[PDB]
Amino acid sequence: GSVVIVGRIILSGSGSITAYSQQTRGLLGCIITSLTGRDKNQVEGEVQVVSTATQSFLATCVNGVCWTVYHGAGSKTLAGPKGPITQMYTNVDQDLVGWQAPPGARSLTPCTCGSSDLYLVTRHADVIPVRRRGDSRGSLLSPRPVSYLKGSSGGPLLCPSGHAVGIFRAAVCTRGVAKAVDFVPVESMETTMRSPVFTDNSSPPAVPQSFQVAHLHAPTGSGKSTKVPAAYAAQGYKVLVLNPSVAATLGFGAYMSKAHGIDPNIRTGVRTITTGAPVTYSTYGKFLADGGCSGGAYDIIICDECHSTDSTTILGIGTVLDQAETAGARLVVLATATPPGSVTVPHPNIEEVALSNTGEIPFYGKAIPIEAIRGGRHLIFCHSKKKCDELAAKLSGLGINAVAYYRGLDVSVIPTIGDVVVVATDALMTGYTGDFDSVIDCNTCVTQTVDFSLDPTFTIETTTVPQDAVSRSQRRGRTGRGRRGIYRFVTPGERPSGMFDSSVLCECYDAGCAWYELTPAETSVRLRAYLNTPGLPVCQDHLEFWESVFTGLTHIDAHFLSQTKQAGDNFPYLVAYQATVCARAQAPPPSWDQMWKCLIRLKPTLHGPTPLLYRLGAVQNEVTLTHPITKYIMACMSADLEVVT
Amino acid sequence: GSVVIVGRIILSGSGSITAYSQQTRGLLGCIITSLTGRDKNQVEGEVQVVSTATQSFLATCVNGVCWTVYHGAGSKTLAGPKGPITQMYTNVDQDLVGWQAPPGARSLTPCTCGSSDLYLVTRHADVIPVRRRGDSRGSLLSPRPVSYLKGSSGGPLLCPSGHAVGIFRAAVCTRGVAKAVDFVPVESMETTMRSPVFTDNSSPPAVPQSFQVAHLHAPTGSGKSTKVPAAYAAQGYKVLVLNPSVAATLGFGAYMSKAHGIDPNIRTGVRTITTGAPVTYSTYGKFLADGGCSGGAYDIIICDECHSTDSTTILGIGTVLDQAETAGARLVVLATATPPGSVTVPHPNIEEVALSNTGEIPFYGKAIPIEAIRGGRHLIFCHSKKKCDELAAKLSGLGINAVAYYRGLDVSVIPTIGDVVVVATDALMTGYTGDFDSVIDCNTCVTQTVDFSLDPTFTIETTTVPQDAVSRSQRRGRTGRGRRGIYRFVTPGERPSGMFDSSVLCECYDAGCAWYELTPAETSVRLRAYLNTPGLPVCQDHLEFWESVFTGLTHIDAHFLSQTKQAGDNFPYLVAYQATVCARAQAPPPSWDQMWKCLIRLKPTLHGPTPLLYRLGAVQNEVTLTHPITKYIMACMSADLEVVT
RNA sequence: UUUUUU
Ligand SMILES: Nc1ncnc2c1ncn2[C@@H]1O[C@H](COP(=O)(O)OP(=O)(O)O)[C@@H](O)[C@H]1O
Ligand code: BEF
Ligand SMILES: [Mg+2]
Ligand SMILES: [Zn+2]
Ligand SMILES: [Zn+2]
Repeated sequence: GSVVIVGRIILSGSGSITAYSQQTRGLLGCIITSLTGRDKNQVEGEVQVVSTATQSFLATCVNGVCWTVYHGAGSKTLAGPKGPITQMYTNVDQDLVGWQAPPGARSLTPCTCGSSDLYLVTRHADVIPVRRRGDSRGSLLSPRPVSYLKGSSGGPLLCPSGHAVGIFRAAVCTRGVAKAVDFVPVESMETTMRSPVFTDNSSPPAVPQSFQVAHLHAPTGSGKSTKVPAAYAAQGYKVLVLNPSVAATLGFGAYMSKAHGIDPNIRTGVRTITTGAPVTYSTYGKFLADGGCSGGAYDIIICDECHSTDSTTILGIGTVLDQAETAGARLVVLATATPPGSVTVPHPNIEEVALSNTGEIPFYGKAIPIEAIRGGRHLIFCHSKKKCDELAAKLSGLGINAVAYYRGLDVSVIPTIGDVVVVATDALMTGYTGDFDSVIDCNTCVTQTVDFSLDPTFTIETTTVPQDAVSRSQRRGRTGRGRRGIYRFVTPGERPSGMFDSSVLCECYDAGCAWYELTPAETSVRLRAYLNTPGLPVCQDHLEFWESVFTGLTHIDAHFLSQTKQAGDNFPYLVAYQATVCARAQAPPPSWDQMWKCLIRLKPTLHGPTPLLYRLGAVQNEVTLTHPITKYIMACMSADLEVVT
Repeated sequence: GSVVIVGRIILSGSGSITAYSQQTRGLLGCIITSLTGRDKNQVEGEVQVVSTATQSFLATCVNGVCWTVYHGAGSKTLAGPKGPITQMYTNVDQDLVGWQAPPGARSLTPCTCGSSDLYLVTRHADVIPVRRRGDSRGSLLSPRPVSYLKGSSGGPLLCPSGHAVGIFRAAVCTRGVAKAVDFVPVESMETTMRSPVFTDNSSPPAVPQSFQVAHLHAPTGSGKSTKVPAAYAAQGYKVLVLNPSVAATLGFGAYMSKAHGIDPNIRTGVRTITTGAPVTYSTYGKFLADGGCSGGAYDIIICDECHSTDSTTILGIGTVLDQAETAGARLVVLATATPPGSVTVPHPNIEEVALSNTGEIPFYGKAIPIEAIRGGRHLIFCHSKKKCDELAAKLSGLGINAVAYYRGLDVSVIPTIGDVVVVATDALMTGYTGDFDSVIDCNTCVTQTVDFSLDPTFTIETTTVPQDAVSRSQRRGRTGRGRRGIYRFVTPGERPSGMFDSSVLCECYDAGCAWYELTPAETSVRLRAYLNTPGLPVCQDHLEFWESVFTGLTHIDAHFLSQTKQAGDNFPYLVAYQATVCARAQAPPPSWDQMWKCLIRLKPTLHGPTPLLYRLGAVQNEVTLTHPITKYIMACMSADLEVVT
């Protein structure tokens, strides 16, 4: 899926700025060149209209480099003369990427005039007056529905003389009405050309004189969470180590005792073991449960797997980065083998073979030859538990030894030895360590996005989407470790890594409130520290908004919170709170799906419309918007919300 | 391009009904096949997954024919072995189309057990139990969000013994949750197959002995509006000719005397020329103002340009159909060059030439050579009346004699003789003969759609979209009327013809209340006559719903309504009604856009949040949802809304 | 941000 110039925006060269569009492709060579990656059309102008199979937006030439946004182009190559063109610059932290300017492409000159009267060119060749307010912010003179600004990410903010000031990346909205714009300044583009092409950090950082936050990018199985602590501790240092997976944390004492002769502390909600050693191993959950950091117990805190975008790890890291320095630590280390922007490379131990339609076993529109999985140990990733269950059952029906694994199931279901086909969701990763002769990958994930739907408030929706770079790589990575593997896939398609959704923030607050006695205010301090930190995965900054929502969720029914927590489903807080409001109102929940099971005893007692606070799934019952919490959350919706265009 | 088979759903041969999906084609194969209309892939199965360049849906083979929905496929060919296969059946009325099944495909057997326990097969191969409730309806046992049934159109509904009972076409919803499904019953396929493949309504209908509604289909500029009523008159009959356009209805006045030695009565708002001649011309608008049909006045009512789907035409045609027989008519003729299901075929008087990127005048991403309009008579369509102003001013600054026309301006602005470039909206799309050497066409237009967004009620949105087949053929047909002509265009395609949005039904009620003194109940009678008549454009049946809404909008401010009517913008009733509710609450309108100009003089005394009733544009002001009318409409949203998925 | 009753 290469990026393809499909047209251009003609700018005036003198006088008042005017623009008009010329379209050079009509889906013709578009979706086609989208693949070939060879663009036989000549590049004129300085503002390009670009498009992928799915998305269209803009790109701006400055200092002989074609620039656009990461959120829009990912790491995708640019189509041109000598086929696909690799990106020369890729800066997730700033939401900015750039290819080298193709034949005949002229650039704009960076604004030196320091003006505050700016103009935004959109993909409709509109020239929109913007009043600069910040270094990266400008107010609109005529507020517009956000929809008008869409497909315009990547377009230039010009000064009156027509010099590039920045590129458009996001709109600040009030109830979906764009009133300001966020942009990437040209100084960021300059800083990006001037950064060392390669920055090595494959090496355990020296313990700084004063407190440092440091990065550690090294491939899996390099001693990142084993050797590296065994060196630090060797130098008489106190090591805390935080990992996302209980299974992984536990399995450390036994290996550290082996290949490193230490008996470290292991902390989990399942098993605490205090051996009184310098090195400790704890999950993010457990670290959060223990209140975070405490009086100078550690000099080094490694955040293993710092790239995972689950609410638990995000919140854990944020607590570190905010506290470590005050807890008397000298070094914090953000460790990962797959930083943001990371891309899928071939791997030596792993042969990759696309599935076809020939096979005895239907699998996501393709098929799996039985000989490929009869005999051996194999791992098949499905996007849902129901799918795991269905395929495991079908395989058993064929006399193939097969088990389903997903959250709610105990690891024991997985045989550690002998022929097996394990059919699993991504939950495999947090609760099991072993590897397999091959991996078969459906290439899809289930994710959650927030929609600020105003009906009445917001909506959290679950959708099946193509996988991202982190997903392919960790799934493929369950084979070919210390031996030969095979990786079979349904699609070669991949997706940009490094970003997560606002709903994950929402999840962090929910968890702070449900599981850690964290105030929204406290959770903010910790997320703030995470967001303030370069190198990490990125999310729109909606802290104030989410903080404001959870703040007004007062006096929850403790019994309800207990039931939602135990049941273990998403948003136990928000689910329990909506349950509380309902019961107190003597009204029914949004529906009688299992999400609302904590209310089943009261079923005969509850009648009339639901006092709906927000949408966490299907709403079957009638609704009333008159509850004060509803109105409270409605008032929260009026805050500035930056959304990407 | 064509519709492409990109996969199939495989059904179980015995036992419980189960399904899985095979995907036979990626996206690249899809588009390439879509344009050559050449598909070599073996076709297997009774259920195909098909795709255009936009949507994807299903098609089911029955009795040797591969069937799907008109709302998905339009009248598109199906990519095949030798090349595109043209549809064999196109039944817009039943939302049903069919191609002769390619070799290899097999048919489902129709259900004759009359079982009322059914199973819907979705595009993701889920098998959803459904209880037959009517001939073409079934309730879902487990209601689901609409988005879940998306892309499942054309999929079969099967009885327990695996037969075909129908094909899915729409979801029947309550506040976004599908509780029932509408399908096209297998007996409509039989009925369709037992009427002929070719038909011709190209000759003027015989006056029948007893009352009849007939159709007249014949190419643009062939004599439908002139010769035909002249011939019927020449035979002793009294003819009423109803036309949507004021400019055409005025044209007929002077043209008919020299051309057919008839000087016809004329009725419009501006001119009510009476002659006593046996042919009366009238706009649908003046006809509605006059109160519709007057006893004994006419033998033949010609509803001219009945492809027109503006609200005045729908309501005027609906009025003829409900009234004509009782008023002593012998014959109602529905006349058009572009009936539902038709596509643009070559016109013997018209050469068609694609515009290119090369030329002096940028025109919608392409360009116009000034040499193509410098001499002669030319009509250029732009989507907006603003773009009309801009272009016509651009042209007038190049030595061209250009005039911009749209409604609001008088018909006199257009010179009848000598070189000219008229730059028009679709005020000049239909009916008009302005002796034009060439037509130049942006290929886009402006439409409104209703979204049932429950924030808090409904939303009417304006968007500019690619033109449909009626538009392309009608605009093009403004040239080459009695001679050779040139058609220049920006884009080659067209969307299917003969469908209109539910917002149009909303406009009819609005017009009924605003202009024609109709209660919402009276309006329903007329709209129902229209919806019950075969061969006319089709729409979702939201008649009960809209009527319920307008029935609750009482005690409007007659002053505001008088101003919104006079200003001539859309939804004068809805706008004035919202203005009424705001004024009485001393609250501001949703915004201060020109839509709300009737309230401008009151600005200094209006404060607080808008009691929002519905969304008719951007809402900038804070809103409150407590107003009784808002709740009345919210309760209206709870009725069954059939929506196509 | 396209028609018609003003
Ligand atoms: N006002 C007019 N001025 C000049 N020629 C006209 C006028 N009206 C009709 N004609 C001629 O009469 C023919 C029939 O026109 P019309 O009845 O409007 O065709 P249709 O109704 O099939 O589109 C046209 O081909 C055109 O040449
Ligand atoms: F078909 Be004609 F242009 F009315
Ligand atoms: Mg006509
Ligand atoms: Zn400048
Ligand atoms: Zn049957």
